[PDB]
Amino acid sequence: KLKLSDWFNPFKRPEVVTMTKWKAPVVWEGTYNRAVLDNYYAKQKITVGLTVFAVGRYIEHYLEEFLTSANKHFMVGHPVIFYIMVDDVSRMPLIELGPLRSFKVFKIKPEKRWQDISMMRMKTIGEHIVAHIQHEVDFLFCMDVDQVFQDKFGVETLGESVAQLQAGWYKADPNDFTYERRKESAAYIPFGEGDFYYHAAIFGGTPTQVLNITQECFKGILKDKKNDIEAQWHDESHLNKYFLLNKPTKILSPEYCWDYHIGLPADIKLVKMSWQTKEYNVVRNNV
Ligand SMILES: O=c1ccn([C@@H]2O[C@H](COP(=O)(O)OP(=O)(O)O)[C@@H](O)[C@H]2O)c(=O)[nH]1
Ligand SMILES: [Mn+2]
Repeated sequence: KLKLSDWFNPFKRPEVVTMTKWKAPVVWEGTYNRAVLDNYYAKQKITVGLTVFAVGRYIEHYLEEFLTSANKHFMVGHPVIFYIMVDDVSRMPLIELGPLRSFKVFKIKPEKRWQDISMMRMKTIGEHIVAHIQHEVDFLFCMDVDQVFQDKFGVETLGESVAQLQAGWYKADPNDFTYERRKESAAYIPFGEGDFYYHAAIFGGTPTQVLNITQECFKGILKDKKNDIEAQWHDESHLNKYFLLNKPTKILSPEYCWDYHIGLPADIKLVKMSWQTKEYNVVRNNV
């Protein structure tokens, strides 16, 4: 039985939020003892999964770099399985994987609107968790493909349910957050409520918890469709609603998904992952 004090030291980063009102640590560089955690999880022989979708030109623009960086930085020292979801397997970049890495690849149907491509991921992930992921890993992370690992993204990020603080709003007040504000939407979060603004580019936890996250989020996505409304930030709006109602047991600082367009302020000590520059004119086909 692992105890928070065994690996997490919030006093190492006193200038930032390291603990939520419901506890749950906010993992910042310097606060975690990866050595302790690696030993602990290794003795449990855990396996970590990672899902990533690449539909359309996202394949050529980002899949190879994402996979290459993940192979080098994601849960090094532990068995990892990459679940690649593409609409065209013939364009699948097959890179050489290193020790403790392996993958499988699935062909999925490409949604017409990029907004649905992004949102339908919630449905697909759920189907795969029930079909096989629940039997193959102990923890699973679901990520956007348009980003690249820059440094070790390890076991210090594992937990029941894990959320990512969005790089651009981590210092803002809830009323500034771009939550969906229309009551007609299932993702609606009224002003006066909210803890943080989570990035949908990264989320995870145990297969069971991620299954519930994706389910619920997808149900909200379907509900909105029946009410002829679409959340402002699509799956992200819904994810934030979910995490408001079901608090994550662990949150990652913006160091784990950083936007260099912001520059590199004092709080961001060591970047583990960074956003790829947006290229919508090429990778997206509809407004
Ligand atoms: O045409 C599309 C739209 C989205 N995606 C996937 O859905 C995620 C969400 O999209 P995007 O990264 O474009 O969202 P943004 O972070 O720029 O809001 C992407 O990382 C991809 O994994 C995709 O493969 N093809
Ligand atoms: Mn993205």
